[PDB]
Amino acid sequence: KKIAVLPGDGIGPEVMEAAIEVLKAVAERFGHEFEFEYGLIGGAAIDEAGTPLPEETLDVCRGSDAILLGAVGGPKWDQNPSELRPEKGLLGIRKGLDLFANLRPVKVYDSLADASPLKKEVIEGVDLVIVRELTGGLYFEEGEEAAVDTLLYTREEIERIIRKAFELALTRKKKVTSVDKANVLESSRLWREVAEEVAKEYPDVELEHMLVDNAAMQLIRNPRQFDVIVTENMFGDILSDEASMITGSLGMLPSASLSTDGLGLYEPVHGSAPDIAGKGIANPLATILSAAMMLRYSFGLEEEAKAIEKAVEKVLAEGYRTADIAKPGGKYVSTTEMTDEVKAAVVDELATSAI
Amino acid sequence: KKKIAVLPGDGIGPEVMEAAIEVLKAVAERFGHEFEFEYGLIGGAAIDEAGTPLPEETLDVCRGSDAILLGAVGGPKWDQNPSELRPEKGLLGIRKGLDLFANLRPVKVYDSLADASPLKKEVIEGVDLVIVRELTGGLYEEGEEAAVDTLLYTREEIERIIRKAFELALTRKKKVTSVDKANVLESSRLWREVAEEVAKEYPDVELEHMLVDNAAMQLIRNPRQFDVIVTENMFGDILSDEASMITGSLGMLPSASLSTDGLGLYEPVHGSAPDIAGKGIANPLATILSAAMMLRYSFGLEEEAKAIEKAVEKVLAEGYRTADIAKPGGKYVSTTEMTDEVKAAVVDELATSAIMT
Repeated sequence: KKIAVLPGDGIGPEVMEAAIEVLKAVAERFGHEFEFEYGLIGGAAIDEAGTPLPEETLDVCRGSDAILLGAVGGPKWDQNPSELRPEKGLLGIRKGLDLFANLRPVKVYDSLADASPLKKEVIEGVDLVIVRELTGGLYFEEGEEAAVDTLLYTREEIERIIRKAFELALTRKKKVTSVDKANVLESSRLWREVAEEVAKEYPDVELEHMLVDNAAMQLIRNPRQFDVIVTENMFGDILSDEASMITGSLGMLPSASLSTDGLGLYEPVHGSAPDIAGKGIANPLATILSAAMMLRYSFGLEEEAKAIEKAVEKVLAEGYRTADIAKPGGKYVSTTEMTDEVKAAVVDELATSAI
Repeated sequence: KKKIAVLPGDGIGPEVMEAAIEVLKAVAERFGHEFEFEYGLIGGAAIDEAGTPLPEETLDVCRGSDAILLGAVGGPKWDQNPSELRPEKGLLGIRKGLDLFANLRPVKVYDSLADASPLKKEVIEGVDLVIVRELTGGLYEEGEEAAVDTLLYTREEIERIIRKAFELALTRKKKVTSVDKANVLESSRLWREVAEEVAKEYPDVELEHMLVDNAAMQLIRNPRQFDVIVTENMFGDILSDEASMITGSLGMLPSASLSTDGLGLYEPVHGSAPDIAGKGIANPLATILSAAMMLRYSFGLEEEAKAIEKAVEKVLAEGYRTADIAKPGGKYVSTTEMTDEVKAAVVDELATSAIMT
């Protein structure tokens, strides 16, 4: 099984090395090994060569069973962008790879039910996933006296995504919140109809319709009501970023993006935090937890996945924190500390231990 | 002698309306002036009592007035049998009707209630912010194979909305957060351009640009940062609704909407709440606080506004709470026991001596 690793820049290279370290450990214990191929992306791909996303690399992803991405973006490329070169990169990966589904899981750790800006009374039990359409809806001269944007969805597109939403619900709490603005948007009338059409092929799953703005109130008022939420390209952008606050440190969260044909790209939701890069103290868990995702959805290796979720779970229950999830004043570990500890947790949950 | 269009509607609309009305009726007496109140049918009560969800007759009356107060619309009766041609949403029929462009949803948390919200007290205690929302532009056959929505913005629409935003920031904390998607949206590339260009006209107001996805985060991680938020139709709808939670309950929240010429419609953000209609448990403060902004914006009467606002602030500081702002097991009051208590706080705040003076 061949894997596409792309650290990028900032702490990208750091949290990537961290992820791969945890990864390697689990596979050597489990029988199989992996071939790793390395590629530039964004700032590193703008420097050492031409485009934010080189052809030279795009194909290495294409010839590989999964992709691990770190981060991109920086000050260096904030002034002197050209608005065609600064970071993403990512779009280009998305469109270049026919990735249609975005999967952002949010399960709050008991360990951590006090990190959020929200009250522990509300965040304690939440474990939900936002499933986001990536191909349709919006997107894909100073002085103009007017501007236009076209929101275009196809019935294929919607159907393709809502199905993933039900597939996932089946492995979870068998409930799908479908979020549309169907009291105003042509595309949303379509969405909700596509929705009820599929509801029928999974009679054992609850489908509810939620208006996009309600959704936003309920994500802070009562995220425990949610299992799976499926939504259109823009909304998903907004709701992901909102739901992300439920847990508090973007440093926890992982994301997967999946292709029409089942190719995967896995990455941490957190940006590049370029200040902190080089001082070995970025929280490696998200990228780590991401490789767990990869394990699950790219290769069906469920146990090798649970192995990490189970590990990470404990290390935090021990009360290990990195900078970001540390209480104020609380003691915190470095990246390799965190890393090495997560390793330790897996070996100990893979034992003999008679006597 | 200044005319007011009054639009109760359904659910608890009339309930809360009648509340807000009394408070208003009082202040005027204490203050000399008096108000004429023409009553109108709207929503379900217009579908029932005369055919159309928004009779032209009423529309005409809103036109011949100086300000509009609306309660709420919606209910099971027309949740089924909608037609999507009359589901008690002539609320839009009013937006376009009198060319409302500016929606204002203020959010300032009473310390009484820093623990009434889903968000931690630490985070929500300072906040006092307005989301200003563009109402005219932007967004807006089973079996079909595809769908399209056009998002249309004209430079005028935007100039106008970014203006009332700065105009407001001046009377507040001189900050404006312009919220767009300038990295993917065409309408937003234009949006920014207009705000940069208007900001030059106000060098004593801070301009910041913020992407919407961020904004959604920032509203819950650090809502204190915000003074004025100005944004587009859809974004503004989502962000409004997200930030509503920061106070906690909707029963606490007023909204105004303005026209080009400056006609005003003040309504509570909270919905029909059909389940508790007639049962005098509804929180009338929002609707009241709305009639307050009405005094401010539609009639320049700043003291009469401050009169209501602080009167309300008191009744909270005291310990009064209705069903929705009560922590559980704590005691709450009825609509009228809420209304009356507020009426009292206007008279004693119109006390004018300190064993002295």
